[PDB]
Amino acid sequence: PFKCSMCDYASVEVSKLKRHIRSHTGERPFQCSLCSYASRDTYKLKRHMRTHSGEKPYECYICHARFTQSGTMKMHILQKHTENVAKFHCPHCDTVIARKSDLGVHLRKQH
DNA sequence: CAGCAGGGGGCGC
DNA sequence: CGCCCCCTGCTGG
Ligand SMILES: [Zn+2]
Ligand SMILES: [Zn+2]
Ligand SMILES: [Zn+2]
Ligand SMILES: [Zn+2]
Repeated sequence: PFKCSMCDYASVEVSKLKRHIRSHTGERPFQCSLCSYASRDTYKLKRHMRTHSGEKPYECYICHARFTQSGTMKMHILQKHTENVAKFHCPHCDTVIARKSDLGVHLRKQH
């Protein structure tokens, strides 16, 4: 396949090789028409443009909610509409938390 | 919890 | 190749 002479990243595609170079060169973006924000991937600039519009194409099929991202919509389904969900214990504490996002910020200021 | 973006991979065109 | 989605930290109410 293809290789990266910087971080030893491999990918079978040429476009995904240039996408990895955006993370090393820094800026290869376009610009935003309303806040001058600049994102490398063309898709992320499209979801940034979704911030300034009431476009929420992701709907919760249960409570008919609306979200700007599928993953954000996915979390709402996971923590608010499912009961028997596997929570996570702390490797150095005796508390139990739901999300890894909470686990990441927990170890930041607790450990 | 939600909102947000950064780093990928899947998959059709 | 190009569009969308995935999981991932991160932040504030
Ligand atoms: Zn690299
Ligand atoms: Zn903007
Ligand atoms: Zn819901
Ligand atoms: Zn802990």
